[PDB]
Amino acid sequence: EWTGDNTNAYYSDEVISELHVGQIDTSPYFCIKTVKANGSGIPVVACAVSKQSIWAPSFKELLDQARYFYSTGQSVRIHVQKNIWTYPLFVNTFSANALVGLSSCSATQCFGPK
Amino acid sequence: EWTGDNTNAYYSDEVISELHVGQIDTSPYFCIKTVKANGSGIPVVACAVSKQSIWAPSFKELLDQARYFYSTGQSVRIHVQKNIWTYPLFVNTFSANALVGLSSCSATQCFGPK
Amino acid sequence: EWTGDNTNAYYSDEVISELHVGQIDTSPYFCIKTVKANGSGIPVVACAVSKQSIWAPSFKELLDQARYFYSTGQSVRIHVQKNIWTYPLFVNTFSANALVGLSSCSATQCFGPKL
Amino acid sequence: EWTGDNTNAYYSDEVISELHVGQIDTSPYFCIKTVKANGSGIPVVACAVSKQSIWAPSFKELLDQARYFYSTGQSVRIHVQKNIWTYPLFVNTFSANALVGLSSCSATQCFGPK
Amino acid sequence: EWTGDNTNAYYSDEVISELHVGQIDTSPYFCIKTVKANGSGIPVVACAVSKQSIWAPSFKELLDQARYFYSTGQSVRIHVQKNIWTYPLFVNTFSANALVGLSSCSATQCFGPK
Ligand SMILES: CC(=O)N[C@@H]1[C@@H](O)[C@H](O[C@@H]2O[C@H](CO)[C@H](O)[C@H](O[C@]3(C(=O)O)C[C@H](O)[C@@H](NC(C)=O)[C@H]([C@H](O)[C@H](O)CO)O3)[C@H]2O)[C@@H](CO)O[C@H]1O
Ligand SMILES: CC(=O)N[C@@H]1[C@@H](O)[C@H](O[C@@H]2O[C@H](CO)[C@H](O)[C@H](O[C@]3(C(=O)O)C[C@H](O)[C@@H](NC(C)=O)[C@H]([C@H](O)[C@H](O)CO)O3)[C@H]2O)[C@@H](CO)O[C@H]1O
Ligand SMILES: CC(=O)N[C@@H]1[C@@H](O)[C@H](O[C@@H]2O[C@H](CO)[C@H](O)[C@H](O[C@]3(C(=O)O)C[C@H](O)[C@@H](NC(C)=O)[C@H]([C@H](O)[C@H](O)CO)O3)[C@H]2O)[C@@H](CO)O[C@H]1O
Repeated sequence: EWTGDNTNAYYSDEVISELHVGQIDTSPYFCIKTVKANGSGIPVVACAVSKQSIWAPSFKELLDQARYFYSTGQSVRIHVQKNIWTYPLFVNTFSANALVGLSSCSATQCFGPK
Repeated sequence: EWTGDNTNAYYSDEVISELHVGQIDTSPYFCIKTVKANGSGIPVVACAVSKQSIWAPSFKELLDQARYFYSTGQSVRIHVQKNIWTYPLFVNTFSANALVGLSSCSATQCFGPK
Repeated sequence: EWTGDNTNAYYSDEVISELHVGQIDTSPYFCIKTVKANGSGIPVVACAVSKQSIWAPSFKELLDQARYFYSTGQSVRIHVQKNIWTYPLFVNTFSANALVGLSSCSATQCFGPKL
Repeated sequence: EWTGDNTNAYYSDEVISELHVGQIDTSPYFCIKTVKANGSGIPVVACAVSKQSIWAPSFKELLDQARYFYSTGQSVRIHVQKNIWTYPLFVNTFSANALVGLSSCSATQCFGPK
Repeated sequence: EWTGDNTNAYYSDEVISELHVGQIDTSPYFCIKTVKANGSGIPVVACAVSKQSIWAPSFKELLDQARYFYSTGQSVRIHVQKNIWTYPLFVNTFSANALVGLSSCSATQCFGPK
């Protein structure tokens, strides 16, 4: 598996605008929300769950990087894999997207797979 | 179990006004005080105890995130489980609430379960 | 044991003015110096030593919190247990106080145990 | 082995301009892009992959340090070992370079091996 | 052994002016250069190596603390033990000093052993 696989999805020129942390089924987790820097479109919601999904190993790295980008407000590309989380109240609160990568963007390009 | 279970309680549009770290019965713990951003109402007090309860795996994640929202003074929703801690002077000094989650509320609604 | 046991000691409305990191007898340790915000009294010194004393599990947490409070310079309540470290040159330079807790304070009250 | 081995390569007076985090084959990884501080030259790209290559022990240290130098935009020397990652798509997106060290540079000199 | 031992050396009112991180013989390491805050004297260079010397257990604490004092530019007392590192090319790039302590200072008074 790889962040860059074309079976994942991504959204460029987004800014992390909200951040949540909690626990589910003994697993710490966090979710983020991103919105287009230019105000268009609809928000992206993704979560990482510390001991769930193939993406479990990068939980801490993605949490630290999400916090960094959240506090700077900079434009990023968010990479997710859709339809991973299944608990209905959780999905309805947040989404089913697993968070699989974050890429800083310049005004012209984003530094990550495309 | 989940931060968002309806057996837990939450308070929206709060700010983290105080933070304390200590140790009890060989376990690191922290507690936070929150108050409504607009000044109304009464404070909320909650603690996490590193080695205790089903919420123990989330101790570090919650301490890190509590420190961040405390340093910004931004609006948050705090999620708690009532009536778990037992040592009477600890309960009386702080509370029996376990901290089970923290959501940012930078928008109309808080980014978390309700 | 508990940070708030009345056999421990505490000092309210203190500013963490200095911070030191070193190693003693295989253990990383740190010490802080604190002074009353209002300028009165004498400094308090206290140290935490990794894997030594009953307070060892809280070492990393205390160091991170002490760093944060040092960087802001805000008024805090410092909680210690007296007469813990016995290395005589170490005590002479710093003290025998084990750091056991740190509480933020508003101008009117500190968020931590008293008595 | 050593960062400073002459079989490694290094580029002086660079700025870390972009940062990416993701996961590959169970390994969280990060990549950085750097450019000459004066605006000349061609970018350098390098990645560190957790639990992969002889450089795995230093993964967290290099991630923390690259985050710091990325946040200050200060001039640095980046040290790499070439032709380490073999996944062709990954190499094509990023580089085959393993990141092996980072040195601050003054106006006069870089504080590291040459 | 103690940071404050007779047989160690120290240099007061110094500013961390450079920082480097790398790896050697499977061990991550970092080095710092310091200069007198008032501009006098000759630089000091010291390194810490995670799996080596009797000071190995304090590697992470000293790295974190060096980073913090580096980022603020404030005046410190640096404590070293001479003649520790042995790989000649390493000593030639940096020095043989093992880093063994950091003490903050104020107006020509440092909080550490003298
Ligand atoms: C920017 C915007 O909201 N709307 C359109 C825009 O769709 C369109 O071109 C876009 O230009 C941006 C600049 O980086 C991107 O290149 C868009 O491609 C991607 C993206 O990177 O965001 C690629 C990606 O595969 C898509 N993801 C999915 C699941 O389909 C996303 C996604 O559709 C959007 O990001 C969601 O808003 O788009 C690229 O489409 C230009 C017309 O050229 O006009 C803007 O206003
Ligand atoms: C509710 C509304 O649409 N408009 C206002 C509103 O400003 C306010 O009501 C409170 O506003 C917030 C909106 O962010 C919440 O909806 C409050 O409900 C909760 C809360 O989220 O804080 C729900 C939660 O279940 C409750 N917890 C418990 C244990 O009961 C808390 C709690 O009761 C209070 O937070 C304690 O202060 O409230 C909602 O009450 C009021 C202000 O008077 O006026 C509406 O018109
Ligand atoms: C007025 C002006 O800017 N002239 C530059 C000229 O200075 C520059 O030469 C480079 O000068 C810097 C000074 O720090 C270095 O000494 C360069 O040497 C190295 C480097 O440290 O970057 C050595 C290194 O071994 C080389 N790496 C490899 C794999 O060979 C690199 C590498 O060639 C360059 O960094 C790539 O740009 O150079 C020294 O080359 C040159 C190039 O920057 O351009 C003039 O305009």
